[PDB]
Amino acid sequence: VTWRFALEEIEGSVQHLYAQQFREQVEALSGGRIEVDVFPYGSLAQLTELTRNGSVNLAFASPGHLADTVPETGLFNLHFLLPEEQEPARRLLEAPAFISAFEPAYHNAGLQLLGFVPEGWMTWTANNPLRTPSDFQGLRFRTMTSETAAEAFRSYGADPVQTPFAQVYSDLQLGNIDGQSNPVFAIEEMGFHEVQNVLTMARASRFIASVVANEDWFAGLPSQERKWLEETIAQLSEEAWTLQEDLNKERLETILEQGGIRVVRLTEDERAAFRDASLPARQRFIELTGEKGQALIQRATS
Ligand code: NA
Repeated sequence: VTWRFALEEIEGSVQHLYAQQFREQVEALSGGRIEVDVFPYGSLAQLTELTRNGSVNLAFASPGHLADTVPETGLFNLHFLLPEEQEPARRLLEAPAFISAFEPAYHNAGLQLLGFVPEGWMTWTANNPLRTPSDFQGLRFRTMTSETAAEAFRSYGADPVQTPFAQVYSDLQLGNIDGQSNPVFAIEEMGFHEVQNVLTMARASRFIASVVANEDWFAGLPSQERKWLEETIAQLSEEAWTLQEDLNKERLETILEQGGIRVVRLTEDERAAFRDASLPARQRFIELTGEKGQALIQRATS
């Protein structure tokens, strides 16, 4: 029996590593009664439709791919919101009360939410350091494709664009775009470090991907397999924090081998200044999600 697991990312990514672990674990628990076919990006239309349609059972879904159906995921693109420290942040994402707050929004899009997975700190690149909001003024800056994510950088005085990834390398190179944001492994993979001079680490937000399932397939499962599914996802939460820290560190060393790229970690004072200036994205987020958005912000604040 076969479970089909689609990824938004290619081989080598955090999603792929996670999925490999999910495969090995589920096959060993199930005694071969369940086999898992992993479909990385390229090997195949939209993953969220395939999951709703039942064409695949399981998929990763990031806030960008969900923003028009599940706007609450915008929470994950808000700067300085989720706890910085890894353990509180892990606790939150794992909290049944936090997951459950999202479940209805996902159901509303015909999806079963199973959990959240970290892909790493978002990292900024440009051809100058980004130490104060003032450094963003007038900059065309490429953001996640979420209204909330756009507003975050608009708050610093940037002009946010959502240029298609395949075009970003050459637009960066030509100066059509001044910088972008992504986790370090994605930057290395796309080669943006070749056409940028400064990597700024503000630790403002993390890449958080959703694991979702077909709504009826999930519900039409033996309480045993649903435990194999749910307990494994639960286990892999902790290992995911470790996989991404390591993959991102490796990719950062690879980036530095290229040369011509400077690394800047913002001081607490500099971060505090961006926090102050980030607040308006929270307002736009609330306008878009109402009372549910408010409570999510409340749960993640304390
Ligand atoms: Na450079």
